[PDB]
Amino acid sequence: GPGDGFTILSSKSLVLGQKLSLTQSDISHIGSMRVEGIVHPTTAEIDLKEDIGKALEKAGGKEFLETVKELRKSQGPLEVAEAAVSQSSGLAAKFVIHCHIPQWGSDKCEEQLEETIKNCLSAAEDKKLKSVAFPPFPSGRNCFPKQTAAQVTLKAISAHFDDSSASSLKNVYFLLFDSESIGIYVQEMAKL
Repeated sequence: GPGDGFTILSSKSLVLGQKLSLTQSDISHIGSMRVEGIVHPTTAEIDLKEDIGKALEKAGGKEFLETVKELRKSQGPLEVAEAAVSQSSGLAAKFVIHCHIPQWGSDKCEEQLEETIKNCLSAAEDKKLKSVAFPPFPSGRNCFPKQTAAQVTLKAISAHFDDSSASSLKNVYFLLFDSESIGIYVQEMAKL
C-alpha cells in the first residue's frame, strides 16, 4: 500500500479487478507515498506554483526542477490533454506524470478532461507502472467544480481499463485532503 502516513478511506474494485482507493494524507508527506507514478496537474508550461507542484518540487529538490526545466524545452508547451513523464529520483514514486488540464468552461472541456485522465493512464502503462496516484485538481478562477471533476475522472478510469489491452496498473489512488472532497468522491464512486 501507500504506507505510513496514508489512510485508505474507501475502496472499489472494477470489473477487471483494478482497485480504486480513496486515501488521505498531509500534502507534506507526498514524496514518501509508496506509489509508482504520481500525477501532476499543470499548465502548458508545466509550472510548479500550485500546492502539489510545490510539494513535489520540495521533495524532489534540484534534480527534479532540473528534470522539469529540461522537459519544457524537450517537449512542451504541453497541448491540452497531453501528459509527459519526469523521472523522479528522490521520491518513492518512479515517475511524475505531468498533464495539461483544460480550463472549466472551454469547448467540450469535460471530454478533454477525460482524454487527459486517459493520457495519464496511457503514460503510466507505457512505463509499466503497477500503481498511480491522482492528487486533487486545482480550484479557483477557471477550475472544474469538484463534483464534475470527480465524476469525469472516475468515468475516464473505468472506460480506460475497458479499452486498454494488458494494463500493468492494478491500483489507482485518489489523494484527498479535505472532508468535502472526500465526501464527493464517495458519492460518485457509489454510482457503480
